Amino acid sequence: AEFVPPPECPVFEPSWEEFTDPLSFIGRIRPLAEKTGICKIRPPKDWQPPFACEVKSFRFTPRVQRLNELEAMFEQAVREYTLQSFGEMADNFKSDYFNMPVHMVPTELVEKEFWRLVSSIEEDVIVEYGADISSKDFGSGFPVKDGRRKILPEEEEYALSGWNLNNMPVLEQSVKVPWLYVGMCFSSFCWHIEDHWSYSINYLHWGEPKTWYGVPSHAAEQLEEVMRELAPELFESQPDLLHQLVTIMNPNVLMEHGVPVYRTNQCAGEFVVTFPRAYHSGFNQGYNFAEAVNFCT
Ligand SMILES: Nc1cccc([C@@H](OCCN2CCCCC2)c2cc3nccc(C(=O)O)c3s2)c1
Ligand SMILES: [Mn+2]
Repeated sequence: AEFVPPPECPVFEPSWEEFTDPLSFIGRIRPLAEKTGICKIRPPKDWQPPFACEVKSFRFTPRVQRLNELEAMFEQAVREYTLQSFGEMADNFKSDYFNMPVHMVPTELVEKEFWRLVSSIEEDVIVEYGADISSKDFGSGFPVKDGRRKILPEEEEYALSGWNLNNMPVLEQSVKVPWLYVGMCFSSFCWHIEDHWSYSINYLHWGEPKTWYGVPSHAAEQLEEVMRELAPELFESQPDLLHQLVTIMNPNVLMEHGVPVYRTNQCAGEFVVTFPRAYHSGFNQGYNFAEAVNFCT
């Protein structure tokens, strides 16, 4: 039985007036978006930040991901890439896998095949993900008035924009920098919520889409119950922070157990916001570059 795509999460296309600052905007859309857990925000057409990473020196060692590791119950993350060599590897993998040019593969087919492979015992597909790359190391994808890189006049607006993830409020009231993600086809992240039940905001700088699944916070405990019922007994009793490292689950399984799930394809230039305690997971459609930070209101 092929994967059944969840219903689409809300997409907002704010006018220039509505696009003034993310905190007020998110506060206004909250009555709807908090009921879907995730939402997508498309900035105004002419809002186009230039990519500000130091591409020359950008070197990283991605983590190895075996899609079917859970159903199955010795390759190591030793390959260093540049942005360019990782992209060459990623495009070659996808075009060879589907036997067509990377841009011609329908998003629905990568989605269907991802979930098939995750549960397949007969085919072992292994991919790589440049995840947990700190923006402190090679710079943010957004221009920043840091002095490490030069900002042109046309760039300054973006260095100062409230939608530059480096300008999000990250301190919590009591008595953090953006992270970068270099994706390839089928690279993925399991179901999780954020430390402190924080919001997260996610920007796809460039590349092929990032496919998301989200669960509203009112269903958080229902998801956690389904996860405990169906998780391997050896992982059933693990603390949430550790269990979240292996909480891979087909969205249709959650949907069959009454958990509301919403999906979206995040395209280049679009934001995805996750709300407090909104479980989310996803996978990349192909070579892409994302930036994400947690924030509190
Ligand atoms: N199962 C899994 C596999 C690979 C990475 C991750 C996790 O990364 C952890 C790296 N680092 C650790 C410290 C906290 C911040 C992240 C992510 C959370 C997340 N949430 C939203 C979107 C994305 C995205 O990949 O686009 C990601 S990836 C989870
Ligand atoms: Mn997250």
